[PDB]
Amino acid sequence: DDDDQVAFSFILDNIVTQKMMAVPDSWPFHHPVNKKFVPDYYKVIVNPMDLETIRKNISKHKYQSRESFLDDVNLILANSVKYNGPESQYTKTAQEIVNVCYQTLTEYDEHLTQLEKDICTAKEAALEEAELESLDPMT
Ligand SMILES: CN(C)C(=O)c1cccc(-c2cn(C)c(=O)c3[nH]ccc23)c1
Ligand SMILES: [Ca+2]
Repeated sequence: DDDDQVAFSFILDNIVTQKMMAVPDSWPFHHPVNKKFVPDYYKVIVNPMDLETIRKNISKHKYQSRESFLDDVNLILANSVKYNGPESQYTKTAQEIVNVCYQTLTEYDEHLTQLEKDICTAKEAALEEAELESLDPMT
């Protein structure tokens, strides 16, 4: 909710919508799998992920780092490797989603490096204030 977290999330959301979702034939990854359409999916995938869920997470500011966002991006790929196989066209398409994620992030490397540091400085200051305000039981 701070300016820096809002700017960080703004970059992640644009990478998802403008770049990752534009990969050709990426539609299997745009939304959660519906068991009515893929009956055995959740018998095999125990940690499902998709781009819409990532966008809901970005909206809630779940990610304060590239690494945490990229953990969920990578889950999409890993799940396709498990469910479809490493050589499936599903998995080739997932791989391209991940590649264009990494490539687009690199175009923002300096600014995202700074934003991650500034988010973490502000979180730490706010944590230390909240700890001190509780510890004195006066107010
Ligand atoms: C809401 N929609 C569009 C679906 O539930 C839907 C429909 C048709 C296919 C898929 C599908 C998705 N993903 C991620 C796969 O790895 C996969 N492997 C075989 C089919 C699929 C999902
Ligand atoms: Ca107090």
